[PDB]
Amino acid sequence: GKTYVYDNRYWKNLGGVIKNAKRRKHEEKVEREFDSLDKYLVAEDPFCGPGKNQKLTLFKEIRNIKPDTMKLIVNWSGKEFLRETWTRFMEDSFPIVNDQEVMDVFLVINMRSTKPNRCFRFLAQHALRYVPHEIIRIVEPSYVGNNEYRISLATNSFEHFINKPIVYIGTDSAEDEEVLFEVSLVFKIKEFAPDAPLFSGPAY
Amino acid sequence: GKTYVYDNRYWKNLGGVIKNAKRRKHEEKVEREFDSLDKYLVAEDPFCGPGKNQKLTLFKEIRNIKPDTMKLIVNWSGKEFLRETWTRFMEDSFPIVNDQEVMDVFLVINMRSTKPNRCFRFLAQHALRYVPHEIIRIVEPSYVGNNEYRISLATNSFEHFINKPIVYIGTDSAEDEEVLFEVSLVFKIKEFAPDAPLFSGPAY
Amino acid sequence: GKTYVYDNRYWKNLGGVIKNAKRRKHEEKVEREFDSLDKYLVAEDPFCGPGKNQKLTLFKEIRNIKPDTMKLIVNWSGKEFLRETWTRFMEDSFPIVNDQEVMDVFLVINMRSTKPNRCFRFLAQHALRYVPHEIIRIVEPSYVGNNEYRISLATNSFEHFINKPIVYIGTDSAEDEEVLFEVSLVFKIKEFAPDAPLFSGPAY
Amino acid sequence: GKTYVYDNRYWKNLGGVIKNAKRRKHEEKVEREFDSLDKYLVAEDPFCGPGKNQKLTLFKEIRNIKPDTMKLIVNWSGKEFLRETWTRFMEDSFPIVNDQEVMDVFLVINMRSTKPNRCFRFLAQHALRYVPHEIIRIVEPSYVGNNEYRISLATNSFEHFINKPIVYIGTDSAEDEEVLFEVSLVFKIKEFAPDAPLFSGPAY
Amino acid sequence: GKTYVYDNRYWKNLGGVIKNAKRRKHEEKVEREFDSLDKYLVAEDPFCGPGKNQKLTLFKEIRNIKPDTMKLIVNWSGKEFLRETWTRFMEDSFPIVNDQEVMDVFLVINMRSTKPNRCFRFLAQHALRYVPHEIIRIVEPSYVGNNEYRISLATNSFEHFINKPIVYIGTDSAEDEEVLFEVSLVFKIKEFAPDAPLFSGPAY
Amino acid sequence: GKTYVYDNRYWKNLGGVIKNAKRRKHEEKVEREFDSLDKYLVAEDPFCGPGKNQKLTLFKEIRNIKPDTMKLIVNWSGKEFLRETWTRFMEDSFPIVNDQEVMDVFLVINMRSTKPNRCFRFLAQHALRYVPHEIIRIVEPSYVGNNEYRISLATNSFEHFINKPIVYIGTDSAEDEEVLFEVSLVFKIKEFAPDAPLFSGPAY
Amino acid sequence: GKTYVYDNRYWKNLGGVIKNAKRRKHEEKVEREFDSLDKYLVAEDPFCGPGKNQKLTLFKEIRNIKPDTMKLIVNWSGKEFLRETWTRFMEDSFPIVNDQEVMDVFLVINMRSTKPNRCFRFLAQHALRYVPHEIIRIVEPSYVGNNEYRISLATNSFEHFINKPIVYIGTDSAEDEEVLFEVSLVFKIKEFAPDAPLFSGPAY
Amino acid sequence: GKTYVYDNRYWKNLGGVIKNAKRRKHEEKVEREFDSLDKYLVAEDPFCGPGKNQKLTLFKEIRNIKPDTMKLIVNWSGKEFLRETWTRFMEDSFPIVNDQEVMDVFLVINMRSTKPNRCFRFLAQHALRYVPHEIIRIVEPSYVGNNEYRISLATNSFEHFINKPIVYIGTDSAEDEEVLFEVSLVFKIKEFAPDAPLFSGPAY
Amino acid sequence: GKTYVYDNRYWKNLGGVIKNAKRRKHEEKVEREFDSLDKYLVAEDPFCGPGKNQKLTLFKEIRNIKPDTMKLIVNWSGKEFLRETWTRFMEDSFPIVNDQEVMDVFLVINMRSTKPNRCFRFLAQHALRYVPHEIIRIVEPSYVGNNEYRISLATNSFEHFINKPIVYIGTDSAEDEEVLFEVSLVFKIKEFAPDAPLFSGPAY
Amino acid sequence: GKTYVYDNRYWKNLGGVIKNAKRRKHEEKVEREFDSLDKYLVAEDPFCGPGKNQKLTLFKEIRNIKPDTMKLIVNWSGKEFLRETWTRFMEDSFPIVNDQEVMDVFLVINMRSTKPNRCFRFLAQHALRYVPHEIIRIVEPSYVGNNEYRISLATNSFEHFINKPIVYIGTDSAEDEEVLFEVSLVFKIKEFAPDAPLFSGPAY
Repeated sequence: GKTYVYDNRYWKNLGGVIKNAKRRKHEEKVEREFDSLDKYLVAEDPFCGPGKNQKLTLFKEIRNIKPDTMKLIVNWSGKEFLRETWTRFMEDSFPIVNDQEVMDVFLVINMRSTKPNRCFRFLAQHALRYVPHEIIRIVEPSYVGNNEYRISLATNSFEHFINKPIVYIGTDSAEDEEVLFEVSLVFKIKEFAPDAPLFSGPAY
Repeated sequence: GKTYVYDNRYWKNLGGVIKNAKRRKHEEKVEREFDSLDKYLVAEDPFCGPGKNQKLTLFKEIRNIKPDTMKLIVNWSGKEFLRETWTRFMEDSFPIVNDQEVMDVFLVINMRSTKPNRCFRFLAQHALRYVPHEIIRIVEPSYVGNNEYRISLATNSFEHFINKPIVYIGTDSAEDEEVLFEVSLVFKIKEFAPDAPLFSGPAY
Repeated sequence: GKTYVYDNRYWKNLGGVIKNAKRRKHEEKVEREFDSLDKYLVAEDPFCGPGKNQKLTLFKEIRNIKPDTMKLIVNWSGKEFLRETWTRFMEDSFPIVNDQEVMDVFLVINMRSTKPNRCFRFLAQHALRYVPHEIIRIVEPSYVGNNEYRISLATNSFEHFINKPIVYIGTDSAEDEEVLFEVSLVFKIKEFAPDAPLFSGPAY
Repeated sequence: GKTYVYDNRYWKNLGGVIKNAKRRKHEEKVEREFDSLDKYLVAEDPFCGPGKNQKLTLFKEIRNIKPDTMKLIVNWSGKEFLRETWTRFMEDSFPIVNDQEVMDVFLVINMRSTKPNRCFRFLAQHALRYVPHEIIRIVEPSYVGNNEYRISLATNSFEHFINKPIVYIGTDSAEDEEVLFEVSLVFKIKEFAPDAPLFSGPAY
Repeated sequence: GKTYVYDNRYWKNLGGVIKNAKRRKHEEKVEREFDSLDKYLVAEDPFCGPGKNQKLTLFKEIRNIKPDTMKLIVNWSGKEFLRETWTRFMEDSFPIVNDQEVMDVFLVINMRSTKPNRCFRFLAQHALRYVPHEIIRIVEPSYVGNNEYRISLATNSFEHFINKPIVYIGTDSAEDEEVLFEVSLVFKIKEFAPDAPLFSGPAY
Repeated sequence: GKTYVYDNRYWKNLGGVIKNAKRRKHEEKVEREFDSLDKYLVAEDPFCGPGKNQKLTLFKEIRNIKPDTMKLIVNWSGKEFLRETWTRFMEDSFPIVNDQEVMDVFLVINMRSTKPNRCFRFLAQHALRYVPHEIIRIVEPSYVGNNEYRISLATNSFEHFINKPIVYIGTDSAEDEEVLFEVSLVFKIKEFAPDAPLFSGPAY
Repeated sequence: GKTYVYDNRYWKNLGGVIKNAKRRKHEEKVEREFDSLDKYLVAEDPFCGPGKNQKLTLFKEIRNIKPDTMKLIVNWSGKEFLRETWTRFMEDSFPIVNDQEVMDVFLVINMRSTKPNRCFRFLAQHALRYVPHEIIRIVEPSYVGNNEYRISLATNSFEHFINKPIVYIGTDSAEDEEVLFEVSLVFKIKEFAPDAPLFSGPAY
Repeated sequence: GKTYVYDNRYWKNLGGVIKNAKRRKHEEKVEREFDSLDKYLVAEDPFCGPGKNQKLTLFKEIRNIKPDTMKLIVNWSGKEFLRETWTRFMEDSFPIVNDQEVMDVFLVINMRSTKPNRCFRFLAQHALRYVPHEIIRIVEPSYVGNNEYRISLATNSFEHFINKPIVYIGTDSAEDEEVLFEVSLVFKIKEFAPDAPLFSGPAY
Repeated sequence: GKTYVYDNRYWKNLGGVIKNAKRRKHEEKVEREFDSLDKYLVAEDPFCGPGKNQKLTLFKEIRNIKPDTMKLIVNWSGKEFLRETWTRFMEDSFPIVNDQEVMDVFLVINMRSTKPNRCFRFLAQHALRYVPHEIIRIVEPSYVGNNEYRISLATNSFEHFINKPIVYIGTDSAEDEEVLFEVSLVFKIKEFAPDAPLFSGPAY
Repeated sequence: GKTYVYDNRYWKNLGGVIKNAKRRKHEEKVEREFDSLDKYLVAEDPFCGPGKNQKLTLFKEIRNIKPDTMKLIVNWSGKEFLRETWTRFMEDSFPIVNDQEVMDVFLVINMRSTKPNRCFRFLAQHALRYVPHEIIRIVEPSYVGNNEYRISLATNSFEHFINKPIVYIGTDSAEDEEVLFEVSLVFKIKEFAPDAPLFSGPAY
């Protein structure tokens, strides 16, 4: 909306005028509700939150899950979990260019039905520890939101790094369900890249 | 609302979070209405609008007004209107310090009942011209908004300036009403004061 | 609602009581919106506004208008416009009884389709000036609100008065439209009739 | 909102214009509801109603009230009730200056817990009559609105005046409650004071 | 909603948090309406109000009522009304155990159609007085709310008690209606039962 | 929605039927509000209104504006304003093909910050007149709607045409602001182009 | 709302301007609902639908109907139904002027209580066929909407035409009801009247 | 929304949490309304309903229709209607590959004005029968929804098939209207195509 | 809602049809709000969340709490806290059948007034550590939601297990309050029970 | 609202009566939504939460921040961070009177523009660890809520205490911004002050 002048008389667009007056009528009762809600905090979703996301997809797996049960998705020994974590991270990352901090590593389980027209929810339980059972019964599980369960797990060579998370998935289905799993390690990276360019040798 | 950090996890106040989400739900349908209203303009009230207000109060007057009639409020000759305008303006204004433009001069009629507990509206009619009638009948008058009728009227000595507005007021009352009038000239002044200070002599 | 008295106890009608309490709940947020809207002004429609209306109907005319064009409605010379204005005004007005002021003269064009079941809008353009074109093309016209275009045009004998407005009308139609026009001069009269009676001769 | 005049064109404030139009849209369906409610009456609260209030505070009293019971608050004989009424009224009132009518006398019981953080309601029962019981059981009592029970009770010397209300209070509490009582006589006075001044002797 | 503690961080249930914030947004405009309504009073329904209800059913009666008329329901002489009142009250009440006050006696008329699928309202009129007419015409009657008309009527032997209310009922029906009546005396009793037990003789 | 016929029975689409019935429920209370609003008028925005727009961009300019001050944007003498107006208009327009009327000429000032992330409003004042001050103090300015101030300013050779508007701009900022200005003359042209084609010579 | 012109400035009525802007805000979400409802059809009421209505009233009848039963309303043999249909139709219709088609014939039963102040609904059942029972019990009847049951029944002399519908009505009443019946044949006529006048002999 | 795990604590997205809680507040009162509406049925639009649509466009036609009249659109004899139906169907359909059922044949009349800017509705009447009148008067017609009237009409060679619908269209216009018609036969086909492929000869 | 077929015409229940159309009108603006809220997370209540609840009730205790103070609820030494935790857990749990993980142990304080009709809130403070004070003053306490404060505390014999939490509770009351406490250890158990049955010896 | 008694009839204020009835109409659907929201928890803001706040302001600092970059705010070595923490805490705190627990220490960064009329948001990133870069590029930062970033950092002499947090701040601005920083350590103190007075020596 603009300002017009016609012989020392000032003129404004009608829309802008009605908008400004309605903005005074609309603008503190909601602010009182928000001010009381401000005494409390919510955590930011890590994948939408600060730091880079780095999804290292480890494998795919298929399991046929019986009703009221859960099947073991991953059974690595501590050394194998560390070998896979180090190897996949370093192979993907190299060269590690800047000073960086690994904020967290999430063991992410993506799950989907191998068959269409199926209506059920996913149930999960993990343990951060020993040979676990392949099949367990469902007891007060975690109800998976959508198709993803995200577990926070909190060098030169793998040997120098050396010098285990387990997950069960079931469904609330009354029939056997064939489920396709995709297991990944999602690293949260805080990169400290200087405001300095890359020069071809020699510099200057 | 602030940002908290607890072991690489980010936290925001609940109120601010709900406010931002509701701000997305609330924010274009009203903008469509305003965009069509923007094809038209409204004039700014001059007394609330640009330029200074300078109210030169001329006189007070009392008239007893009969139903269906209007009484003449001011009967100056052209020369007397000019004498009063020049004299009151210059006496009040002097010294006229800066380059200025008289944007307009309003002949303002403020009116009120001399008696309380009276419920009626004011009716007005003016002419920019001859000896007018003292009392006229009411014919398609202007209905005064509140108690004020504001008429836009569009040197060294008064003689150098030389080298008339009339107003009628009535009421919609069914009984005689005694009305107190206050007549003023409200000048709209556009002042062009330089960004320069006032120094005592000699300057610098 | 009335007031009853039963043995020093006072009684009021239930409706009036609920109305007064709801009047306190209903009565300032809207006033804030109106107070901001009060910084701006709107003009009063002249025909609904102060002063008398005097519609001097001049003529009727029929034109067949082609799509994307406008036809000239009136082609009087300056002298003919003045002859018609003076003659129609004085013939209708005489005797002019009181002191009066011609506030304005509107050249009013009333237009209608000569055929029913037609759905289109009227388009107009005027000039206050030379022989104009009979037919022009439509270029950024004025969209007529309803069926009327109202143009503000801002003595003893016609000779003593001596001692031109042109109008084009088109439609937004995709077919030829036959339009009936009624052209009038609407005078806005500010009458100053004294509060004095008419007496048969001799007075008193 | 005012009325401006610019070259025979009339102008009004936008807010006032929108307010008047919305006042036509808002203003009879509610009036139909109120008109039916007007077939019935409500009594005016006497303390908020006509006539003066004159609160003669008689005494304070503390009682420990057991659950499901009520304790007697006042046990005056008829003569003592009359002695206290006459004495307190005349001592406070003298000189009785004008012609006046005692519209009513209310025996008012104000009650409060002597302890904070107590949540219960007060229960009451009176009799207008004999030695009453000190403690009664609660049977269909009056539930006291807030902390006050107000009972309408409908000369030269006390002897010339000669020539009883009882009250029980309990609570809906499940524990013993210690209650502080304040008992008063609230007179409703209709004063007939002439429109005549007070002069020092001699008058005129 | 509870309070959780996790490593010096405090946690509250989300529902309780949203409820408390909305309680601040919801909580004084309605209180302004209620505060004005508080200048007036309403009477408590006596049967729902303080004191015991004691319904002494006297008789049943059937009358065939013609349109625009009312039939006399009860025609006792003053002595018979008193005999029936005393006898029914004392027979039902004995033994009268405690000090009690008869707050009021209501003559209650319960009425119903002896036939189903009838749609009409009941009309009533009483007199507190002589042999009344059996059949009267309807003139500005009381419109009975539902099926009940409740009239407030404001010892050792009946002889010692010695040492009349009449009622008409009609309908707004355009046909004859057969109506079954049930007439009762509803006593409102204020019982003053001491907080003292009943002991078998001898006490203590 | 269509019309079906099945054995002399007529059928219509359910949506159209519900739409027509809801159109009767929705369609006069709002019309009462609009009818009262129709006693007043609004001006059409000239750039969105009738007649062609012809923006002759004159120059760009940069000024660093101090808080509480305004800088002079244009300082042409009367002859230079006329030279620039005539030259830019004729150079752009030639050949002027049809009979046309210059409805108005707007001196348009477009303004923007040369720096991003600045939050302030523009303030303006003009004069239609002498050497004005370069820098003035802000006194009751016009608050610019958005980034544009539009001033209505109300032949063979420039010599034959012969035979000034000034503008100040400031900001409501508390710091110095560097502002880029674009100054243009926006002509409003009423073109009277005949419904006649352009033919190559010779015609017919 | 009209269009005013004041010195090349265009003006429109405020009401029309606000109405057009609100028409943009109000006008597709409801259209989505109607578009889905348009996948389905509703039949037009035949009496409100195409073709003429011709109500041939046959007779009146009174029946006293017992609760939970229905009484036979019409007991014509096939020949009597045809005699009455042909005779009433031809007597009323003659002369049959144009080519016409009998779209349908409805056997219409209008029913009302002979007594006022009765509240019940009508129940119906028909058969298109033998001597039916006079009185049947009610078994899953048709609940009559209001007071009408409308049954679609799908020449020179009656003999040339030659060369039966039965109806039961009951009520949901718990008492005997006396019902007045009006039985009619409502013909739906599709008239094919040419666009040709009626001339007195001889034509032309 | 997903599920996060941080040191045996479970976490869900705030949006999903608020959505699930609001889904409990929103979800039976509307179901009660729908349950009562479920006692009734609506027919599916046949062109949007089951079975294939096969539009065999027969011809175009133009008629000038006088006010209050209808013109005959199609005048085929029974044999010509059958010849055109058989020929157009078989020519378009051949080869008829599968077992199929002709569910219905609709005689569809599409109508439009040959001129723009016309505002009127279409009126229709058909007969399933003789030489009809070319022009009839309008008597209780069918009001066409939009521009389409759809009439349900309920072998080796045409001779083997052997071994009539008429339609009138008018308008509600007060002037003559020139209307363009498009007449088609829309077949509703229920195709029974086996789940078997098409093989080139020889199969297998 | 079902599907009916009547002579190749398809029919659906009216309720289902209106429900489906309203489902299109109701179903994305709320989803935008939820999508922004999904950038944040909320923790699941542990007692309503995954894993079993095991409430080991330790003791009951009564304390009389003075205003503005808190009393120590539990004063075990580190060894006594461990003895009680181990003993109560193992006595209740044995036999521990499956592989299980103690997700957390909550020290739960349930508190209630020993007296009814008391209105106050509970205040709490704990320390995870030394002989604490029996009575402390209230300084920025935790306001207990309802009546429960839940503190997360984060083998063969007790000796093998070997080879302290303190809590204060106060009230916001202005009087001394006698409070009954119930102290428990609520274990969160993640049970890994195989999908294997229990067999009587010998198995198979 | 109170309780009045007039001749055994009970009376209550109209407002209180309407309020109680509306309280029954208003009071469980919202409780269902809150009950589902109660399955989840929110953390209390620590500065608004339990325990004392103790803001030890360390220093002020000014940085000119380039777009898309962040500047290092604090570069203390581990020993300097500990020296400053210990010294500022002990100097302010002494004498430490009661048994107290340091619940947490927040490194708080308050930031503001040194210039007014700037519109941008603050971006932050920290590390809890080595010489960091002075200037880094912005990569998935934390968006600061308002002007504060609050980092939880989770004796006799400083030597006895002995026997590092880094922060970067940038803006989302497209220009260089000069930012004033205020860095503080906010301690959360849980004070255990006994309910015991301070006596002058000797006590008692």
